[PDB]
Amino acid sequence: EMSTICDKTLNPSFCLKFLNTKFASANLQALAKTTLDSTQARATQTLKKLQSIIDGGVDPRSKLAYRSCVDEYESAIGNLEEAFEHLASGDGMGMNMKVSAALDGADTCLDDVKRLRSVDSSVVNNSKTIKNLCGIALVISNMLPRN
Repeated sequence: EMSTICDKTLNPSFCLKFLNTKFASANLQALAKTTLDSTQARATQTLKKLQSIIDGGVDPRSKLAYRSCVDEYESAIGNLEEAFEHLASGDGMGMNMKVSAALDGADTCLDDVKRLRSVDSSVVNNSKTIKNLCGIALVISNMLPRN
């Protein structure tokens, strides 16, 4: 669907590299966007939900862990958005850094809470789902051009 074009140029070799580069980049640019969004959405849901759980009241033990998770997710949501800005400036690296940070928040929450008696399913799943999502975004951020 691109060779059709390139073969008509006085320099197809150039064309292909360009059309394939810009196409790849555009593609990565889109997968990051969707991965980050899915991630941001789930982090936002888990964040409200934690804030709510804390509101509804829980034992001192669970309160503490759910409070640590809240701080991890507020910190993660900021980092995911920042990472989006780096994806935008084409700064895979800062993006990676930001995605890592976010991932660490999810992992730390996961750990602050996997030990609780009857943890909130939701918090747990979103936390693992988000670790997976950050995983993807981390990879994609590494494919971005650098000098």
